[PDB]
Amino acid sequence: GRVFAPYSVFKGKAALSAEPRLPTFNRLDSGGVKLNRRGVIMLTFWPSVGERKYDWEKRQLFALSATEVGSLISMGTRDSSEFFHDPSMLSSNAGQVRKSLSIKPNADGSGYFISLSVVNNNLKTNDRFTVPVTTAEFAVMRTAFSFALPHIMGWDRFTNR
Amino acid sequence: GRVFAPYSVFKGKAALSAEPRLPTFNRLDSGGVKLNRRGVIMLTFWPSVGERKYDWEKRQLFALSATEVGSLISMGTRDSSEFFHDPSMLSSNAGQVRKSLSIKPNADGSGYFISLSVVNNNLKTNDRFTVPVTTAEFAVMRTAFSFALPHIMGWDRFTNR
Amino acid sequence: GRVFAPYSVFKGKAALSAEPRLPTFNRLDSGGVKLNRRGVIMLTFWPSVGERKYDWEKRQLFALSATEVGSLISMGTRDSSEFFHDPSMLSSNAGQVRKSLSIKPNADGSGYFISLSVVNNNLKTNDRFTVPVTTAEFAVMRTAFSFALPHIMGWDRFTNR
Amino acid sequence: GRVFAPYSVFKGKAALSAEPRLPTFNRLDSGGVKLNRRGVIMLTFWPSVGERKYDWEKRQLFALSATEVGSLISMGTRDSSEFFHDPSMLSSNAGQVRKSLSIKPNADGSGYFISLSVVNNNLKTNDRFTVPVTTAEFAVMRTAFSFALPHIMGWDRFTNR
Amino acid sequence: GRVFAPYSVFKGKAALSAEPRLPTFNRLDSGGVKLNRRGVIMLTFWPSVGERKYDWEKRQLFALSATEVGSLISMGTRDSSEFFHDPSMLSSNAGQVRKSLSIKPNADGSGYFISLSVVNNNLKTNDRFTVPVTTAEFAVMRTAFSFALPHIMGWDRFTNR
Amino acid sequence: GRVFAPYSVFKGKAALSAEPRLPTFNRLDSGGVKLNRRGVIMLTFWPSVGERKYDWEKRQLFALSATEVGSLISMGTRDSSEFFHDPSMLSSNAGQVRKSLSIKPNADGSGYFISLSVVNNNLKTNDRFTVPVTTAEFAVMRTAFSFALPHIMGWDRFTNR
Amino acid sequence: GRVFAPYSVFKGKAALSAEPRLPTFNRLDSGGVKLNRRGVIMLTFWPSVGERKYDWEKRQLFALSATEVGSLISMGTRDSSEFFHDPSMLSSNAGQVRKSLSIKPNADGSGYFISLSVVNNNLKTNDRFTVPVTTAEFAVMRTAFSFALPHIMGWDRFTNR
DNA sequence: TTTTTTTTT
DNA sequence: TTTTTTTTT
DNA sequence: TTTTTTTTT
DNA sequence: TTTTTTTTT
DNA sequence: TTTTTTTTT
DNA sequence: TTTTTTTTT
DNA sequence: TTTTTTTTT
DNA sequence: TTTTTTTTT
DNA sequence: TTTTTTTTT
Repeated sequence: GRVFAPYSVFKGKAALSAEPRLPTFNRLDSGGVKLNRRGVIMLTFWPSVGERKYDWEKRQLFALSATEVGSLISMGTRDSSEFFHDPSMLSSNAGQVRKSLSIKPNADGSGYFISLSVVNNNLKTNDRFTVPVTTAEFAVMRTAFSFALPHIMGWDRFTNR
Repeated sequence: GRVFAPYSVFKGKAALSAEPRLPTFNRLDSGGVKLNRRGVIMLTFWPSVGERKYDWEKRQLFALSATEVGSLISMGTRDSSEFFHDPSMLSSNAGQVRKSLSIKPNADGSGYFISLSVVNNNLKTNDRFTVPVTTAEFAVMRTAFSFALPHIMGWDRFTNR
Repeated sequence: GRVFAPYSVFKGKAALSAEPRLPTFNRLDSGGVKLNRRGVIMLTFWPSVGERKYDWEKRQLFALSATEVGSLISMGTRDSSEFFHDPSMLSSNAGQVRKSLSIKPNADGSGYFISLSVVNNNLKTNDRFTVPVTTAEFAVMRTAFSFALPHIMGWDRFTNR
Repeated sequence: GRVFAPYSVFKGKAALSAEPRLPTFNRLDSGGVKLNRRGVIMLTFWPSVGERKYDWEKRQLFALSATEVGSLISMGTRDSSEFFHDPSMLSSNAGQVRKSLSIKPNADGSGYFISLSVVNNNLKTNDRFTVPVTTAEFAVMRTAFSFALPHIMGWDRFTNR
Repeated sequence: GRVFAPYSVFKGKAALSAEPRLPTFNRLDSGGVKLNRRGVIMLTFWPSVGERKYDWEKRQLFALSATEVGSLISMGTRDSSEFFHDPSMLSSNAGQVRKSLSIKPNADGSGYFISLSVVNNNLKTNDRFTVPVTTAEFAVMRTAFSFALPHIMGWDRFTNR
Repeated sequence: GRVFAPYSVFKGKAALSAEPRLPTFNRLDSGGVKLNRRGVIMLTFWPSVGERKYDWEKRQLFALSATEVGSLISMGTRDSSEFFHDPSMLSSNAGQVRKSLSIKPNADGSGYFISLSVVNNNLKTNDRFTVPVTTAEFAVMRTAFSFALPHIMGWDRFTNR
Repeated sequence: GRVFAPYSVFKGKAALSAEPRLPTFNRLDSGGVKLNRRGVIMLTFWPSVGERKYDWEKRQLFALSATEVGSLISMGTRDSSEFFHDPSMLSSNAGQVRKSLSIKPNADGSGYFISLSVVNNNLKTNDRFTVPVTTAEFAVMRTAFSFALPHIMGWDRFTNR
């Protein structure tokens, strides 16, 4: 059964949520099990409409791979990273939509800015949601993501009894 | 005529406002003018009741003297100060109410916490309002307070024509 | 009466101008005066068409709040800031136009780049004007903005006689 | 006769190519020769469609001037530069298309990211090709560009016999 | 009309007061105005007789020139200055009275000592009043003196409307 | 009416004086006011003829723009600047007279040398007046110039009531 | 045949151009070739008359020897050089005209100022053209001059086939 | 007497 | 509502 | 003999 | 127009 | 007993 | 809705 | 396809 | 044209 | 009571 227990941060202009998507497995004829579709850590961004209210209709998604998760948890206070995703990569609609996720430290050292940029060349849209994340909040993510990393890789299937 | 143009900061648990109170002068018989009651920079604190709404009924006040203003504008990024006021000093009700205003830097260096503590021994109350103030916001105060300092001292009366 | 005395910087690809917009006050029935609409420091950008000539028709505006002004005047040589504005915030047309103003130091240390980016999702436009600002020019702004800060806050109404 | 000997770098999401465009000269009536159209170092970017295959149809160009070449070859390991070009500068169609070329070091120090951004306000397109360039690859460019610089300036015409 | 709004510091053995003396102007026949007698910042010292009471009869004065004011406001935490005045300079009674004003930091760094020495060779007197001035108090002076400097120079007459 | 309240420094070989020239405004038909001719800070130099007497007949002038003023007030102890002016710039007599104003620190750190050089190719003259300026004196200028900067820009017209 | 492919920099008050002058050779009777008149790198300066227009009539020239070229290309970011030339050296008109070429870094480190001073004691003229040169522009010169150095020395005649 | 010029209301 | 008080004109 | 391959003219 | 000059083949 | 609240499935 | 793909059992 | 333009021979 | 909003007199 | 003085309009 589905599970919905997102870690969410709500700020001035936008909201950020993160939750794991487990890998899917295929039961081999040989009897064993073979990992099929890889797990990710899914990030959802959406804007604040009005006052302390948020427009879930206008959300944008970004799926962190295991490797991108490893990059986030291994970041220093002063480090920054940027990932670039094509939702329709290798499909017919490649090149049309372009997503970039950036994690930059703020000048104070009091945390990071996490922003998703989405440029759609089909719909002629250019969205950008930015969310400030404290040292404490990013500590929660690093710890939660670290906990989740072995699961999205499916290594939690390697358990004694 | 009265003027109400406060600089205010609204945060999670409380609001902070600041505005100058000009000095009062007494017109000498000799003809000149003599400064009477000294100006201050008045600070008002009040708590947030409910969500992004604030209880003006529960406000507490603290009046910065010229000297206390000079201490605020001359503070370094890393410095902190604390002032201790008795509203009814030298009156019959002295010792009953005790106010302390503290300005402490936050660990990040991203600003300060400005808190007013009010201990009333008559009403058996103990209030405390704390407000986080960014580097930018405190820059506004230092600049606005510096502008205001000569006025609360009444030195703006020393003007050529 | 209206006053037009902008401080302007004209460079290769664009022009930058800055001038204060005073606060508006409402005359209370009580007799006093209450600050209504807040002052800003208005920034105007516009591109250079042809040679040393500029297209005023294509100007874009950005209004610095008191707090954003405090952030500009308190910047170090090596510091950078970025502000993000929605012209139609909280109105029906929110989310449609998105403005970002960035102040970044140049590598030499000889000043800053001040750029306004405007992304309009209604008109499908994406404008960007950048202006190089020397140490001397930014010194003029910091001094002029500092002078103006108490006025846009309306604290120049707190004057003895 | 035309010569096609580009130095090219092929990476995950895009390809980068560079080659010199010689200056054109006009034979004076006086007898001598006068440099007419200036040489450049032409950069071509294009995206990877499918797997290790690239869509030459979707290429974007950027022409480095002598001065921009001088800026590239004089860059330190830790330095970064950004150039901003209007293809139709001073023509009727100015302002419509806007190209920015950035060279930023990567965090490791193992090279640079070289990206071309193209914003077209006529066709409502927003393209961005980024290519990672190792220390060795950028060494090739600096050396090749340095070799080429005197030629695109036409100084290779000043030769004894 | 005369204005009396001194900034005063009261300490153990003596009191210190400071206030601006505006410049006097002469109305030219040509129509304009010509600055006549220069402004100063007047310092008054007087001793404490008895307990927390001060002998205004025994006061001594020292008039800071614009230049001496500039020296005070530009002092570092660790700096010290000394000024030497002859009240009857260039008059018949020159050499008779000799005043020296010293500003020395205290060992702690918690401020300065400001002392006036007056040696009168006519009356055979040798007075010395010293006043401890905190960092906050000297911050008030620097800010108040800086505000006043343009006025004692008469530059506040150069105003648009 | 005209105002003459210069800040002047008199030294061994020459005298230096500085005073603001306000901007001139044009009353729009629209009703408002438009800044016309820009303000400056005017510097006058003249030589000492005889002993402690100065030849006002031989004075030379130099007009600091707002930007040049910003450069002076933002100078470090160790910094130096040089400005180059053509009095008859863009007029028929351009190129004939050439003025250079230099501010260099002296070796001791006890101030600056401020010199005006005037080379006139019409009259075949080459004048040079140098004036030593202490830390205190230059503090007066920085403070006075900073006070004056908003006025020569005409920003003192942006005042609430 | 003559070749005209100068590298030129156009700035506010003056223009700077540089191009190589090859050495002249004398064909020995012995059969070989003997270098006669030495090559230089010729610098031309000329002033800007009007707006972004330059007075080629008023140009002044300065010829860099091989050794002076070696000094320019071996300069550090922080270094400065000055060369002093007599156009009519050893001729009858020696001493009459005096040219000095200076290369000084600007305070920011963003490049250099390159100025030619020409003092003519026959015509009683004193010219001075200064041109700001960025790091990139001076990189072009160093690279172009380095390329040209062997040619002005005539070492490009030592070639295998 | 003064380095100018670029965009409005 | 506000920490006061000390010295004149 | 040589590490190849990816995009044109 | 250009700082020259010093030693050969 | 516990600081809440903001967006779905 | 989600950047894919490469090697088995 | 390419950011231009300013001064000669 | 301009990022708003929160508390009085 | 106050350190002055030097150059105009």
